[PDB]
Amino acid sequence: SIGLAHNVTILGSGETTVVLGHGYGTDQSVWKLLVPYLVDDYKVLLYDHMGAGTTNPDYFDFDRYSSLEGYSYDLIAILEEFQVSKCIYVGHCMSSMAAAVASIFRPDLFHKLVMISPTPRLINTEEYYGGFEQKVMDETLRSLDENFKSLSLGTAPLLLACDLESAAMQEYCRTLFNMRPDIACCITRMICGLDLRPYLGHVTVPCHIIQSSNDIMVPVAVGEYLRKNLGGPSVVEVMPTEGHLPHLSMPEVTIPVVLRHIRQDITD
Repeated sequence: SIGLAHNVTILGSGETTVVLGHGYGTDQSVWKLLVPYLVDDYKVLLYDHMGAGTTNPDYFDFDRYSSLEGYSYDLIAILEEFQVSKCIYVGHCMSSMAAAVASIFRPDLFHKLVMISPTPRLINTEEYYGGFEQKVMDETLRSLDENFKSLSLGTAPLLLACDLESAAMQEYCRTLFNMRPDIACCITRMICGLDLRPYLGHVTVPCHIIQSSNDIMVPVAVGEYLRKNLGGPSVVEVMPTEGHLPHLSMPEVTIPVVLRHIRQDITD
């Protein structure tokens, strides 16, 4: 079953289901500090996206997972398998964008989207600043495969905004390097090539955008942009955190913020 292949875990109890979708380089273990604050009030569904190191490499389709849509379609199937409707979806980076795309096709499945550090496009254009220049990205990606570990280690302290020897770093690297190398490179290239901007106006479910004040992968203005271009109601909350995985590195600040967005609707 697709849910078995995605390591679906179900906990808690309640009329409303919260779905937790981890971001690049992590797995559902990233949510371990949030869960205790949900278990008494909600049913919670956790899953691993295909290609996480905890998933079977034989199920990784390099054609489907070279664009984000494959993840969105897979998300729908998982929610259907466990008969999940009008969920509160909480995602980090790519998973939040995957859910946003999914919600265009199946708005019935989503009550709201809570999005940690989302970005619809990394590469800069004349009109849009994503934080990365095409010609530099082209050089970096040309030698990505042979340099995956060294490039990833070398950048991770600034990506996470924490020291190379920190507990948060050790945890991130544990899951990042759990991915099979070819799979990791495929997912990395997919993220680097994202352009979800054409979808945004067609997203109508409520979106809660949670950002760090400084994130090398998400310029702070991307949050304000998300608000201006999403088709439904949205809220933007910039936190006094640094780093792209503030739920991992700064949970004392980030968990209370995430909880507020889960618990409090901006509609009805």
